[PDB]
Amino acid sequence: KMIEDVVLGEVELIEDLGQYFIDIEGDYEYNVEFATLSEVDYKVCALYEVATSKTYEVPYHDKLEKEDMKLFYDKWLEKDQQEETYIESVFFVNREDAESYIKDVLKGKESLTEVAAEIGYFEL
Repeated sequence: KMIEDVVLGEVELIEDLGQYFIDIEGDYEYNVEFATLSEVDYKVCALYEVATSKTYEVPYHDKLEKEDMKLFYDKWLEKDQQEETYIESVFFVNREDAESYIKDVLKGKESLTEVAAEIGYFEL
């Protein structure tokens, strides 16, 4: 298996490299599963973190339409900032492996619109 045990160091800096959306559920209130890619600088080396989270009961209270997705994004972020949504992390020595993990294992997309389209809220 490809996963090993590591004991991490003292974090100097964390840089968010992007958010990737994995799933959208619901028809009135929405759940949004997502992953965050970060570069974590320790005293002596850096690792890439892929952190999976899930936000529940985003009170968007409207049918999803492609032209409205910034509205949906804002509502999601507003809900996500209110409560603890972190689930788990996998760390990577190199960034290409972390992005491959997001893309082909988690099936994360770079936007909510892409996920909503593949689920079937609308076509793209």
